[PDB]
This record gives sequence, C-alpha cells and structure tokens, in this order.
Amino acid sequence: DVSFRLSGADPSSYGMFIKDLRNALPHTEKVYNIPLLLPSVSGAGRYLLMHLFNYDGNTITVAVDVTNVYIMGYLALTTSYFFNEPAADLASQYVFRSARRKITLPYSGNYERLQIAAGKPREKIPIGLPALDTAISTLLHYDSTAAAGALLVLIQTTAEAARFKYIEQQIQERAYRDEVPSSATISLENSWSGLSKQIQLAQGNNGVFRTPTVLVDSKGNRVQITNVTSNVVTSNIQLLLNTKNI
Ligand SMILES: *[C@@H]1O[C@H](CO)[C@@H](O)[C@H](O)[C@H]1NC(C)=O
Ligand SMILES: NC(=[NH2+])NCCC[C@H](N)C(=O)O
Repeated sequence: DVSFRLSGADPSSYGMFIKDLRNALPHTEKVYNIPLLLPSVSGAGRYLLMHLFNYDGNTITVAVDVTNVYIMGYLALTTSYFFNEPAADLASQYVFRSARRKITLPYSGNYERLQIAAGKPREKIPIGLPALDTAISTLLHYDSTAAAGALLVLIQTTAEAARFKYIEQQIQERAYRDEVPSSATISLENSWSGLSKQIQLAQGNNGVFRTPTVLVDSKGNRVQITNVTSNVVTSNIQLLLNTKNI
C-alpha cells in the first residue's frame, strides 16, 4: 500500500508519495530507461491500495490497477464505490470485499464521461493539494455529480502525476493554491497511451517513432515529438503503458 496525508503536506511530502506510487507498480523491463508496466497481473495483485487522508484525518482507500494506473474504485468508511466499467466490476471481486455495501457509480472512469457527469471539462477544474483535500472530503459521502469532479481531481493529482514528472511538478506548484491545469498538462494526459506506444515501437526503429506524437509545450505552443531524444521521453514520462494493452 501507499499513503498520503494532506495534514502537513508540502511539495516534499507529495513528491515522496508520488515516488512511492511509482515504486509500487511492478515491472520486469525498462524501455529507454522508463519502467514498462506489465501486460497483465492475475488476482488481487493487480490492484494497489492508496490510502488518502484529508486535512482532518478522514480517509479513503483507492484501488488502482497496476498495469495501467487506472483508478477502479474506492472505499469510504463501510461503503465501496466502483466505476460502471467491466474492469472495475472485476476489481470489485478482489478489493473492498468487507464493505457493508457496494455502490456502482453512474459513469465509467474515462475523462469524457466524468466531465459529462461533473458538468465541466477539466480545463476548468482547479487542481492542487487543496483541491485534493476537497476531493477526498467529497468522496467520503456519496453524491455522484460532486464525486465526478472530485474523481477528476483525484486522477490528475495521483495517477497523472505518477506518469509524468511535469504533472507532479505542476501539482507541487499548487501545494497551497489550486489552479486549473496547464494546456501542456492536459496534452500529456491525453497522450500517455500514444507516447507509451511510440516509445515501445522506437525500440526496433533506432529510437524513432513510427508515428509522431503532437503535444502542447509549457509556453502553449503545439510541438511534434518524433524520437526518444525529446525531453518528454528523457526527463518527463515515468511509466509506459504496455503495448499489449493498447
Ligand atoms: C529527434 O528529436 C529531437 C528533439 O526534439 C530533434 O531535435 C531532432 O530533430 C530529431 N531527430 C531525428 C533524427 O528525428
Ligand atoms: N489514470 C487514472 N488513475 N485514471 C482513472 C480512471 C480509471 C477508469 N477505470 C478508466 O476507465 O480509466
């Protein structure tokens, strides 16, 4: 398990949490020095538990699929909540079985559905450590519209930060003041599957991507990534989605 406490949190302790989260994900290979997530894991070992504590010390436990860093569901007191998705339904066979009741949320966990449920795109939802504290608090008591927004915050401040150092740093900058994600942040989130694939394809193509990946940089300019010498590959991305899952 990994844990993060918002009480006394600062950029350093958040950084330690994200490092723990990355290190909890199993891999047998690295591809261009980036850990390659496993094609599959059977049984309960597929799921990592993240224990998150809000500023008041109340807690939720979030189940994460270790092959893709997707959040499947979470436990709040004696109630479990899962996305309306076959993969989350499967997760519910292994995690939080001692919950007194299980609620299936009225949406799947992908960005498009969550944004529809929340009533706003995540370009408009502030993120940061205060937003994460709020999100944990929201998830403690069921409200599906509010939860969709909280889950968008949760996904970006945990999973997305684990995947990209740039995103981790963006959250560190928002340790004491929320701010909507940069356009670069959104671009990276949207491109993880694509980048993971092209980095793996580059292995037998002399470090060259079979298909260029288009991204937005910190400045707001649109740029093409074509090979593994790009800063996004050498410095930023921290986990690769296995091509068998793409
Ligand atoms: C590879 O990407 C680097 C970094 O962006 C770029 O400067 C260079 O033009 C590219 N080289 C090749 C051979 O694709
Ligand atoms: N990167 C993440 N933690 N994403 C959470 C979403 C998980 C959800 N099961 C999905 O369909 O993606």
